[PDB]
Amino acid sequence: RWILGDKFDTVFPHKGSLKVLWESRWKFACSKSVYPFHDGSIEDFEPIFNHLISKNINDAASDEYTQAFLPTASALEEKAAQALQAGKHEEASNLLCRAAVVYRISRFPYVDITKPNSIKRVAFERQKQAYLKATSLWTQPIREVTVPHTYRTGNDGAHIPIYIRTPAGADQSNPVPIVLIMTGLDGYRPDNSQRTHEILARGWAAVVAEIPGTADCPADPADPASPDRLWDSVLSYLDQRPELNTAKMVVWGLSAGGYYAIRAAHTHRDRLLGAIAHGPGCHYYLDPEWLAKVNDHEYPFEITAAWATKHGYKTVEEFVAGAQKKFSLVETGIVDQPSCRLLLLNGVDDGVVPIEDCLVLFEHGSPKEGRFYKGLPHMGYPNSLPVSYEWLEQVLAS
Repeated sequence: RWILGDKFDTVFPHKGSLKVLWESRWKFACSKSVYPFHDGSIEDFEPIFNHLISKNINDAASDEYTQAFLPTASALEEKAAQALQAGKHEEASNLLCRAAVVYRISRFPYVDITKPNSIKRVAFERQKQAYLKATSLWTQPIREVTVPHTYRTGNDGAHIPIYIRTPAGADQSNPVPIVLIMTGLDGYRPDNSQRTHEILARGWAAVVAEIPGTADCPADPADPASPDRLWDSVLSYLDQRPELNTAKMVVWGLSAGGYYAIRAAHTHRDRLLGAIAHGPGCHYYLDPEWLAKVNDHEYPFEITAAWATKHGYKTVEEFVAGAQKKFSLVETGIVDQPSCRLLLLNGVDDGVVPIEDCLVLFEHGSPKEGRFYKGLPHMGYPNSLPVSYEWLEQVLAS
């Protein structure tokens, strides 16, 4: 029934097995310092996973998982403090970034927005402190701004914390183009260092914002219109920043963020030059037949429980029963209007969100742009990264 084909029915070997996840995929991702271990070091993680494997800890959602990481993170923070005392700012920055990645993996896959005392929430708070300390030592530092949510209605929160990083020389005399990153289910505002490096290297500002039902996003997760109000507040803030050119602005949605990049490409088409949706869902990812097997594929742990919470559902049963008709950009008719240029990037063999969620968008509204990677799973990494920048260069060309 799916382009994924027979692999749809494959039970992936790492399912319910942190040992297999580590030994077959994550050890190598960590070794290579690529997602989700970007900015990280194997020396920090090998001892932690050896501990988790020896204790037969498999449930990432358990406190036994999260607490295994915390002493290592603390040790790196103290090493950074010692480095900083000796005036070794580069070493201190690198150590704090390493602590941030340890916190990041400790809170994989999802900070429960309904559990403010959860150890994963504690880990995320410590990650943000360590990350801001690390990036304060950068020549072009990442600054946090709490954007007042002027467009808030109903159950929306009051505050939108975003990261902003501006290139050397960014001035009101010649305002710079903006790339706004919309983060995902397991990646939040501190998880995008290399993207900010690449954006700044091309003379652009990087802005990072979390999506509804995640991290510190104030958007009502249960209101499908809540992201529209969120981007109204964020874009209106960026409009008033003298050194940022909102006339040359592209949105970049990562994984769960892809949905929001697609949506904003339609809802905010007159305020964006372009959108990139990286491994996006928009319709078929919420199909009950797809949700029936989504936990058996390449995502490191069970995803449906996290998805239920992120979509504002009190139970997984309600999510599976109701989500598609409520949130599908196809079912709700969001796709039946024009959009700014929209680049769709994914692996054809995505088992997290179906490649059909890219393909369906060519049958609605404006022409879409796409590159889909044969035989590759969710996000199509590493192949899908370089083309992102080639496209951004074309769209933001002077």
